[PDB]
Amino acid sequence: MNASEFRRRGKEMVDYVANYMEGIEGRQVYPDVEPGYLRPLIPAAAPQEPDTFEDIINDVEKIIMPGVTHWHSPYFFAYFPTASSYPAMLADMLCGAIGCIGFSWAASPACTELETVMMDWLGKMLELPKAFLNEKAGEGGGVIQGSASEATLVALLAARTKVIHRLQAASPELTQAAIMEKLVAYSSDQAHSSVERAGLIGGVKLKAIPSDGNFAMRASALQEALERDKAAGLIPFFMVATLGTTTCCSFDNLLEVGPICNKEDIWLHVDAAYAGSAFICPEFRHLLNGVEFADSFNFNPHKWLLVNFDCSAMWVKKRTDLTGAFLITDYRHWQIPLGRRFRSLKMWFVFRMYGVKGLQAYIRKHVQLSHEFESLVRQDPRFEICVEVILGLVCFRLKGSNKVNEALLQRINSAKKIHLVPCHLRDKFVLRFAICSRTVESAHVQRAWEHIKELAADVLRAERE
Amino acid sequence: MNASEFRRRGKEMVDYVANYMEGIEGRQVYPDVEPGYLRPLIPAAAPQEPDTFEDIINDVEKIIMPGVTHWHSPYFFAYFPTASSYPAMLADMLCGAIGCIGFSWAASPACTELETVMMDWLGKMLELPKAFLNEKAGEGGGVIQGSASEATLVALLAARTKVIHRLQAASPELTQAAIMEKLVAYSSDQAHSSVERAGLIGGVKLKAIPSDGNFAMRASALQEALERDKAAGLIPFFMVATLGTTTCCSFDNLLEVGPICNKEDIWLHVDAAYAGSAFICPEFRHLLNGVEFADSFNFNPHKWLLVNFDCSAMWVKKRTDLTGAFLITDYRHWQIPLGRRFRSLKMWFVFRMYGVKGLQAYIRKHVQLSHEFESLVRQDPRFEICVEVILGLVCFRLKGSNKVNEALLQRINSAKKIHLVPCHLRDKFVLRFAICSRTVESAHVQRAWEHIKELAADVLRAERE
Ligand SMILES: *Cc1c(COP(=O)(O)O)cnc(C)c1O
Ligand SMILES: *Cc1c(COP(=O)(O)O)cnc(C)c1O
Repeated sequence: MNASEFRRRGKEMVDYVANYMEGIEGRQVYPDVEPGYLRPLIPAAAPQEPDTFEDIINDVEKIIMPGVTHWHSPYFFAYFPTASSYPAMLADMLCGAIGCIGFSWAASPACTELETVMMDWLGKMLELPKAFLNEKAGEGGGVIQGSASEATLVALLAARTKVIHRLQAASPELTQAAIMEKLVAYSSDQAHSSVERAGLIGGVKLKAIPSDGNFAMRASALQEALERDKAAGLIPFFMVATLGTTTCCSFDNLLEVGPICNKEDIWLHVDAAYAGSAFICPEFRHLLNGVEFADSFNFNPHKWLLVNFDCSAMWVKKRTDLTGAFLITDYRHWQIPLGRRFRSLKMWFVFRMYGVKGLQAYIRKHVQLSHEFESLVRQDPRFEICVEVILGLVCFRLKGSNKVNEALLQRINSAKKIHLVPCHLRDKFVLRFAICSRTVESAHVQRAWEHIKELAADVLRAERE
Repeated sequence: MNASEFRRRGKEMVDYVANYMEGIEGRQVYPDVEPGYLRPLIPAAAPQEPDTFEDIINDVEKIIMPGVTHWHSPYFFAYFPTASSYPAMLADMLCGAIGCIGFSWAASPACTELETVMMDWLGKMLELPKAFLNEKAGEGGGVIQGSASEATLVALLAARTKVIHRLQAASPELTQAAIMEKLVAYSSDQAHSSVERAGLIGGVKLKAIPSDGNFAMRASALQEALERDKAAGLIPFFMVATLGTTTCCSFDNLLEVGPICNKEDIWLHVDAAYAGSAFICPEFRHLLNGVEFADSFNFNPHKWLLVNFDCSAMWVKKRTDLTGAFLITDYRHWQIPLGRRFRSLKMWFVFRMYGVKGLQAYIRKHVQLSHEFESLVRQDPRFEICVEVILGLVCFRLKGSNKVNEALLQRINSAKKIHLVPCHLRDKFVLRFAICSRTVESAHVQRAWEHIKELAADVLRAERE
């Protein structure tokens, strides 16, 4: 394929993408296929001679789309939003066209320099402490990571290297392994599974801090764990505090946990993968208070800031600590892989084509829609809200047994009109309602609640009986 | 931005991308900017109100392009090729449009099922042993990784988990840490830096095996290292054998190293990140002989098989060993991150729009151009070829001191007409000539050699004098 043919097919793909987005409300949000549906529908071997673009696009509609879960359907209310905007799509096309692998400054200077400036743009939009920004010769700085899960692993590896060096400085005869079986990392009992995966990769123990009634990490529970583990010979070295937990969008108390981590010499990493995008709005910035005590901070523009995956933004106070784990000219020692693509183009395009006010309006509309769903639930005494509604998530359930709530969820996902997922809060089975699609409106939320209300009546009938 | 506006701007971006590719030979391949050039040229903060698409695209030409190293210029001869094809670009546009995060089967069934079938397509194109393919209920299988560096880390973590479990089964009182300071991994002295990074992340020792006269790992050097380290109390557990080393495109001997790794219970990972694409051609498949002894095999379609980054293909013999490190319905335990995008669409589009024969012709043209450059060097007795030319890489130098070769390289990269990078073979400073661009032709290679020949005369003058 040459560029002349790409001129034709590329514009045809633009129309196909726009057609799919304009009719996405006509798609069943969750598929009806079963595992293994795809292999019988395509050949067992690659074609020796080429297929036509018409044949391929037909297969996308006939064979791929039936097995697609439409994350950007307005009726997708599962997990958390993922980003989809046309400015990011346009930058992605340019990113693949330039096609550089910026493992070094020389590999493409703009690939590294634009990223550093965009991380300062974003840091200033969130009003981060100046110690996190790279501008003005500061020792801190920011990098794009592939994911928040990778960002958490990177912070743990930097913390592990730092504590090993400190411990061996105090005791030069101490081996890295003898240190290894004493290190312990901490996170909330509401922490994302990325923390457990990072502890396993890094080869250190991980313990969960019990959350309070609001599912937040507090000073008293942390001090109680430190007292026990330090007496047992464990060495606390790393902490993941979460702002906007995956379970119920709760918030660990940084003003309490921060000073404790500092005095204990515990590397404090803040996981705000979903909630972080809201901190560009002044009415939510107070939820970030205490980040000045953190050693690293991370959130996902590819969740709630319209920058298509992959784009996770991570800042650190000391870049030298980051480079220990394997003005800013190179990002090799900031990430797990060595290669990387021109991902900052997506941030640049999104920030410029929306503006700060356009992004703020997008956040506030989603939070407003969240409170609209919460208001509907609060009008039905058969239901209860389990956690305070702050951002684009509502955790609710039928009053009574978990069995009746497991049955309501099964009916919802069986009808395949809307899609949501549950969680477990202590021993309580809880349903989640997450505002996800960029194009979701009040009408979609209202229809979703009517569907939930109807199915709950059928479920409540079947259990009394 | 709505879909109607994307219809206009998306087609405008298609024309901009096609224009850039059609005029890429008019671009200076390596930039003249210095580190820090970008920040003074764009504002210090994001715009509050949106900018226009016209303003942004103008900034791409005025401000971004001067700091771009054009990897797809025909005169880019550095490192190794990276993939850029229009079928992959078209699939990338669709990938971002579907916009699913396939961390689970339910997150989008097609995102996982197409990947498994495409890895069987690719495995059959390389004529891998059936134990690596997923088709027909085999215990093996393949996954797309973000990079070969990440693929090497994943194999090391699986090997580490497996040997820890085996050692603790034989000695139940043995701690994971006591095992940790005895584990040792191996690689060639020509190994990519990804291996050293994986050893540091995994927390294990890494030793280099001395290469032979052809810079290949051999049985005798491996047996000598095993004899020394086993006597010292180290426990060999992981080996990275390289097919197509980054330094000189040498090949470790799998027929010798494979059986040794098997009998020593050493997990054998084969790193063929660049060379692997050539193994779809029958005349090169013999270079892969011995992969039947490997526990995991990896190569990069995003290097030499026209599938735009990111796309690294990894196969394993036992998926259960892979899932230990944190029919095929989930890929969470095959990779470092949890989230992932619909990357298999790029493989599907490239394989179908080119066909196996189209990809074979692309490989053979590059190798033919490599031998054309080698032939020119072999006509000049002032130069020498240091390693046998097999694929798209030629390692050459002026006969004499390293200083005269360091000077020739500095003149080449200072003239900014072509771009290449050097290596070190033992104590010898060596220049690399890599066939990279998809659109490179004989005329480009011939002009590059004339440039090198001219600058070598100037350099040889300045040193005798
Ligand atoms: C989504 C989420 C993650 C996962 O991040 P990815 O970028 O998908 O790896 C981690 N932590 C929290 C709190 C999240 O919401
Ligand atoms: C390029 C290369 C790598 C690097 O792989 P990435 O996908 O860039 O991480 C590793 N090993 C070899 C042999 C390579 O050629």
